[PDB]
This record gives sequence, C-alpha cells and structure tokens, in this order.
Amino acid sequence: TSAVQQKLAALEKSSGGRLGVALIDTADNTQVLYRGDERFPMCSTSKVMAAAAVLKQSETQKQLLNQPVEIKPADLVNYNPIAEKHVNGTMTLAELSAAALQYSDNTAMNKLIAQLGGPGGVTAFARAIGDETFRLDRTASTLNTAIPGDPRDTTTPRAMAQTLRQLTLGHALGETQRAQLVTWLKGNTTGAASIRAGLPTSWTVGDKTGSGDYGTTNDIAVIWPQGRAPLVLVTYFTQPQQNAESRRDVLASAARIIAEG
Repeated sequence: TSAVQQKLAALEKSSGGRLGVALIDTADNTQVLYRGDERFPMCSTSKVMAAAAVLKQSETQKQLLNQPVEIKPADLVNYNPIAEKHVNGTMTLAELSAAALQYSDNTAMNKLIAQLGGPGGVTAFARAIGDETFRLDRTASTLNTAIPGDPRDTTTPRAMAQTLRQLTLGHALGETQRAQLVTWLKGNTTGAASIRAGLPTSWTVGDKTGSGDYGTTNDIAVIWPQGRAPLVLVTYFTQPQQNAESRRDVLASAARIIAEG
C-alpha cells in the first residue's frame, strides 16, 4: 500500500461514500488505483465517449461537424441550458458537441446518440478502441439514476482513465479530431470545484464532470503540468443515500492527494 492510497482511503472514510480513482503517469506509465476495478455510474462523464464517436465519423465525412441538426420542442428533456436557446431552429454537430461537453447539455447529448444510432452506437465505439468495460444503455434524461449495483451506464476508473488517454493523448482519433476534443475539454465550464480545485494553478486541465442521484459526483480530466509528462486522472464518487448532496470537494481533495505525491 503506497502512501497515497492510505490518504484516499482516509478521505473516503471521512466522506461517508464510495471513492474511485485512477491515475496514469505517462512518464513511467505507472498507475495509482483506488477501487480501480469497481463499477461506478458514469453520469455525464459518458458525454466524452459519444462526442469522440461523432468525431470519429467525421474522419470519413469531412463536413459532418458542420451539419445542421434541428432542435424541436419535443427534443427538450431534463436539463438543456444551450439547446433550448435554439428551439425551432438548428445547431451544428460541432455546436452540439461543444454543448454536451462544456455545459453538460442533455439534449445535445441525445442528438449525439441519435447520430450514432442509439446508445449501442456509443458502446460500440468503446469496444472499437479496446474499451470492453464501458457500457451505455440509456439516453441522457435517465442515464444518471446511479442506482447502486445497477450495471447500466457504468465503467471502472481503470478503464475510463486508459480510454481518456487514448482519445486525447494517444491516437484513437485523427489529429484534427484529437486536438478538437482537447479544445472542447479545455473550455469546460462545469469543473471549477472539482478536479481543477485540487491542482496547482499553473496547470492546464481539460475535464468533464458528471452528477446524478445518490450524491454521485464524477470528474475525468487530462492534465498538463509545466515541464513534465501529462497526466490522466479519473475521480468517481457515489454515496449511500438517494437524496445525498453533491460532494465536489471530495474530487478536489482526491486530486490534491494524488498531486501531493
């Protein structure tokens, strides 16, 4: 047991919930895992997978990101800050992908799903790039029920960390695709209190947050310090009571403990 895993263990005990962390230090390709193979509800962290899948399709249909998609009142779901600005109008698949990743728009997520042919189209792209753990089964308005023990819409920290590495650092996507996912993640507006809050302010972070019932509080991030090999960090958190408040502070503390070592 390394010192870091004693600190996250104490953090988890302090929190009252269940913590899951996966770190990948690409320098020595070493990993730090805490509940790295346990299953966690992804919530809106699933949005990275589907946007990466649309960009993949963009690798043969060069103008797909420019394609306009109608947004209609029937399309509004549970939480749609951006798309309901364009009801009875259009958004491009580029603007839909930015909306899902940077504001956690659920209608933008659902348009990404429809473009891939259903949730099985998102899960398919996971298997295509070696991810045999990711599974997406529901659309946006119900995928975040975060029911304990429910296998729907889950993955492990170890699996999501390696996948995020392949999408932004490796070559799962073409270079214009891989760079474009990075610009999206670097302009996320929802992760100030999460992973970003536990890291030195001299670091650049692209991140994607997720939340749901049972106090589920998630964040997945790619981090570039200033003069060392980049990092991939995944922090998953969920709690016993269905009505639990969100605990974004636990994600920053986990990042803080990780970066402290």
